[PDB]
Amino acid sequence: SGLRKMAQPSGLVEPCIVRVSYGNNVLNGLWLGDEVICPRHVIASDTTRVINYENEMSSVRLHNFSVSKNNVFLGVVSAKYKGVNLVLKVNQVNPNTPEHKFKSIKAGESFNILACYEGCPGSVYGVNMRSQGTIKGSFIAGTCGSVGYVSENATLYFVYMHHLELGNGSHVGSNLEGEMYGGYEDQPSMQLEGTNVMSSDNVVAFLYAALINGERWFVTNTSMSLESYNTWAKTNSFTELSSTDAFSMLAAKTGQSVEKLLDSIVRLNKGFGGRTILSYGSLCDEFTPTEVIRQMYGV
Amino acid sequence: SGLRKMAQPSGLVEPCIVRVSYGNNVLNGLWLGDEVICPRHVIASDTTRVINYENEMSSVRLHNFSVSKNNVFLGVVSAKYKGVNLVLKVNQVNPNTPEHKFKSIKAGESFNILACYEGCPGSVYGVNMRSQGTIKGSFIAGTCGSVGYVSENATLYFVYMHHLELGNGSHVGSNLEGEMYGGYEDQPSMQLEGTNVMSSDNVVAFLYAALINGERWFVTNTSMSLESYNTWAKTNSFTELSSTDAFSMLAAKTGQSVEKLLDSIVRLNKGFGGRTILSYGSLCDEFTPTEVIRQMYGV
Ligand SMILES: *C(=O)[C@H](C[C@@H]1CCNC1=O)NC(=O)[C@H](CC(C)C)NC(=O)[C@@H](NC(=O)C(F)(F)F)C(C)(C)C
Ligand SMILES: *C(=O)[C@H](C[C@@H]1CCNC1=O)NC(=O)[C@H](CC(C)C)NC(=O)[C@@H](NC(=O)C(F)(F)F)C(C)(C)C
Repeated sequence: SGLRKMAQPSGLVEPCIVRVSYGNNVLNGLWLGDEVICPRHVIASDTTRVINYENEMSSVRLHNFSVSKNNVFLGVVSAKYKGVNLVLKVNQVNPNTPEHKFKSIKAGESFNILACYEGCPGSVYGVNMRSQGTIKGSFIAGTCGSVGYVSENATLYFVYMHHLELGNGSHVGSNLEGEMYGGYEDQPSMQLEGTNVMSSDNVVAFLYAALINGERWFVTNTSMSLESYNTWAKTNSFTELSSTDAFSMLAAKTGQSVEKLLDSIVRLNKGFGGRTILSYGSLCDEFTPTEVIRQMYGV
Repeated sequence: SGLRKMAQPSGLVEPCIVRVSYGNNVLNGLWLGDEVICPRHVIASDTTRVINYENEMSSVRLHNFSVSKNNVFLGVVSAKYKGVNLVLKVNQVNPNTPEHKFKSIKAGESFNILACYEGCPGSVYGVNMRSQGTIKGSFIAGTCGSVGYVSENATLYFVYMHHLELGNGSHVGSNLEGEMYGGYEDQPSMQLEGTNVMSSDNVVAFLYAALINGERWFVTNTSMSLESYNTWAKTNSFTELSSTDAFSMLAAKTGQSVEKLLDSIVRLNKGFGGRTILSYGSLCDEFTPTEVIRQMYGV
């Protein structure tokens, strides 16, 4: 038993992290083949004030970049913007480039962060994309360019590169094609997040994890129909649940139907009455149904 | 900003994990040089009944083992107990054996789990040793032999091998010398964990982390002396705090003294009253002061 937010192992991603610096700015990049992708604000003269990226590009000099893997430095032979990222061509192919694809993450999906500090992989942890295209991670100065990835089908996907933190602490990155999640700008300007919408699929998965782990105080002899729940969800910042089909095995193993847990969500969103669920004090939408199933029962 | 429980990257450990089965039992082994270390209950004919490990070793047949990794099958040439572990000499040396040491974890210390599912590294997450020698992880059938590790000053230490789960869900493992943390037996018997004693240092670090992250509802201008707290702590299953010196920097950056947080601990111990702190609904002792500092400020 137990429930912990997991990361998938990091071994294929670690050899791809490089240190990229320009001027007094230092962050991380992703070295694949003979290319390094990193956030374009590494070339900005002053990241604390509004940046004219056309002027920064006009004044850039390739010899002002420093790119390195474990204190061995690479020659930079080309630099281009691609959206909000720089794409650098370097003079050596990464001999540890894994087979990989690029994909974009959608709201409610889980992935892994390899958090890196100035070119060194430091730590690995799981996150879940919020409705507004943000994640709640843990990023400080020096960790831009930290990389999000997910492995599915034994296919490794790179899905995230870290750029900024909003005023409310939410974290904003791009995909590896240089499109910023959520449409945020890579600018030190006040940008508002917008109302967070909880993933109903993930909150049901969480309550099933709680049941499996022996927590059941929130279940009562009450059950809420799917359409009734979806009507409530529309005015309570929860997503609509398309069907209960993803939960069939969990319902069978716990003896609790999804509609029993839809009624729990409605009651618990009002408040827990001072109780906790697996040491959470409010509903958690960071675990997907497949995530829970894999963690509780194996692949 | 942000605080998540993190793991150190897993790339050096992943290539050492092998699948070990014997009869109906399947778990994980740690393959280093020409040795595979795994929990000895893999050769128990019935793990659900009291095991006579002397009889099991006397009846063992090496041809009954299956040890494998990807397309590699490893033949067992000899098998020996070392405390509660089996040490299997195998017919091939691990070509990806990393430089490494072994050490033991003490209560209050953090380390990393590579959760392995019948030979396959599946996830990586961080844990903290509890007072009674247990951890709160996520382990299911097929995950015994999952490996705990820590890296300090670029030195990789192997520190934990997973064996069993107590009736209250606490997880029990051994060091790599085969001594079971907490002294528990590798038997299906009534073993009670005993009262959990929270690490006061860690809870203080947790509250500092919150403050740094802009959460401050739980601090007043009331304080509690180190001596009065330690007296409360002896009666209320918290460790006694030796000094406030571990937190001099945290107090400086936050403007809140350890004594202000000691009073928070006593008030919060009954519960968060419907509020949360860094998305925990009750006090958390899983982060050390050093852990919090490096995550929130860098090395
Ligand atoms: C990587 O270079 C950092 C990562 C930041 C640092 C603190 N936590 C993070 O996630 N990125 C920045 O410093 C970034 C550079 C811009 C050119 C995009 N700026 C910010 O994240 C700032 N945020 C804002 O100005 C805000 F979004 F409007 F709030 C802060 C103030 C440095 C966080
Ligand atoms: C690895 O082979 C499993 C891991 C367990 C399975 C559920 N969660 C875990 O951490 N270990 C065992 O099956 C172990 C074998 C004994 C011979 C050591 N048995 C147990 O962990 C049992 N626990 C106990 O009997 C208890 F500690 F007394 F409570 C259970 C009931 C299978 C968990």
